[PDB]
Amino acid sequence: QMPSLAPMLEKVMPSVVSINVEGSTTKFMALGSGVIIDADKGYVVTNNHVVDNATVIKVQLSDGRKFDAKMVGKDPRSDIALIQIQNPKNLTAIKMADSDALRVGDYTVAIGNPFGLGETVTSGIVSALGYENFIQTDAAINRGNSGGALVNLNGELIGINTAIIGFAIPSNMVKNLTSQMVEYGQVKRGE
Amino acid sequence: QMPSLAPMLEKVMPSVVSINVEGSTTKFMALGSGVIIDADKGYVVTNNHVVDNATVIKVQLSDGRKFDAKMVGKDPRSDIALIQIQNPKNLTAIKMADSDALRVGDYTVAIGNPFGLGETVTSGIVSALGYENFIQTDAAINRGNSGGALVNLNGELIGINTAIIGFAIPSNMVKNLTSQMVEYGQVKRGE
Amino acid sequence: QMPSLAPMLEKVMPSVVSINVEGSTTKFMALGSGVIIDADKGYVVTNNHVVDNATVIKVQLSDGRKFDAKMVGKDPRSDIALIQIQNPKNLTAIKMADSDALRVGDYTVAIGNPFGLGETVTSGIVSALGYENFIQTDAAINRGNSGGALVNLNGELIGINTAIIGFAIPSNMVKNLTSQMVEYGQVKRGE
Ligand SMILES: *P(=O)(OC(C)C)OC(C)C
Ligand SMILES: *P(=O)(OC(C)C)OC(C)C
Ligand SMILES: *P(=O)(OC(C)C)OC(C)C
Repeated sequence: QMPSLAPMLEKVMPSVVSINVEGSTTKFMALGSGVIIDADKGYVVTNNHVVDNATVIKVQLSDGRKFDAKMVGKDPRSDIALIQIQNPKNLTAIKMADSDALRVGDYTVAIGNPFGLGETVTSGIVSALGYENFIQTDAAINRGNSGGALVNLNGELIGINTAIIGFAIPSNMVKNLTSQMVEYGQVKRGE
Repeated sequence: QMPSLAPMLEKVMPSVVSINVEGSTTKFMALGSGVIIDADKGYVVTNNHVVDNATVIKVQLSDGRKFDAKMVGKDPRSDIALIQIQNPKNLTAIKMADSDALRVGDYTVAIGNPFGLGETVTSGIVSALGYENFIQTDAAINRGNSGGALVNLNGELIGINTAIIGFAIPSNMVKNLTSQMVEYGQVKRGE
Repeated sequence: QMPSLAPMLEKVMPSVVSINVEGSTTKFMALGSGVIIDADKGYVVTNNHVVDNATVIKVQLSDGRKFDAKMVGKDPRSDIALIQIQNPKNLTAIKMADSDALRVGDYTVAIGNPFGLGETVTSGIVSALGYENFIQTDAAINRGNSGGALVNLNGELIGINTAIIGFAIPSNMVKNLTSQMVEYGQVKRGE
């Protein structure tokens, strides 16, 4: 009856996972949110500040299924990391959108795991586009605990939220980075 | 012409009252917001942290009419209290909605009395549903001064905002609690 | 395809300029946002806390064109000041709306220059209307760096944001003040 984001979120959530890290750096237990970017390979994109110095990475799908995961790549620069699910089965990958098509007045939605109690959704608009970090929005407060996905009304990934209003690495940037991790195990800066 | 919440708020506001407390605890003057939950009896639901240790409770309707009120019940647990208007006349009660029907992407509106200058309205969506406190939303910042009603687009009460993003006791929870106060003068926990 | 404020913002932005001050008070470099209120005269309205104690005022249009500007009036009271562009050419003035027509549930948009990296847009609704400062909204957080324009869905100026949720001097108030500066070089309080 009344307008709601519930419908689209019902399509997106299956791509959003929750991360539980147990590493060290001379214990230490961090926790975060992630997005399945490749269903067959089980490629989950996330914040580097969550999986950094991890000994054990655990992933849980919105349906409640739990999996193990391993690091495949990371980049302190953008706070973007890539993990891979162990024995992935029946996974749903988010569809990425063309960041370049983003306009400021655009409505965005941020999904995350701020307390480890599950997923939290917030809304806003694109505040600024083209300090650093390509995307800025009021849809996600600048929290060192707020990462996760940045999605548009069509439920497509426009960016990944990170900590330094909020800043997110735009999806095109994320595609380029992560894929670069898959092939090189790391992101090679240019010249 | 342009979309606005003004229309629905014009229907809801008559159910929203403003509370002015004057108690003690060995003066002390607190102030808050409330919602008329029963028009005939003049049952106004509110935050316990506002009416706690009250000697004198005063209520003012959005039309400007002032009334006296007495405590009927309270519950430190959920920050929910119930007061009753003295000699209530021509009152409007809010219609409660089924909390269980709540979905995250849902739009919500919070109404309150943050400065004693009148009512303040803010909007957001249901961030999280099923730490504690059943409802979480970005429509009301986590303020020890922000309580009041949590309403949906149809102008129905979905919860009462309280202090520990924001957390609200869902309406079904509120119904159960308050009614329990009416009959027992207090809320009896289970086993 | 999807609803967005981008269309209307595309019409409004040309009226929004960015201010760069270089004054003193025994250097000192401040920066802010402004709104072209008169295209022929090049009258730009802004916050007093930005142009106060200015030796040099510089303005840059959203298209990138830069201009010099001089003070014509100011008012510490409301944090409203008026500057005039030197040799103004092909300027666009914002259309002001009737503040008196404002209702609380109304959607608003705030435009500003919080970091000097360009314009930042945020959205919200009118929280409170009729402490001080006529307009209150969640569309602009209470920031000593957040000033700029307060606009409605039709892209009309309903107020100017200022620092003391957010507070803005309503447009009618702004019209009265600024015009009073043009004629008297200052705002003469009444009796
Ligand atoms: P975050 O900026 O905010 C939580 C702390 C409520 O946004 C998340 C949902 C990505
Ligand atoms: P609160 O969380 O915020 C005020 C301090 C602006 O929300 C009220 C309107 C319930
Ligand atoms: P401000 O209250 O917020 C920035 C600090 C993000 O709003 C501006 C855009 C007027």
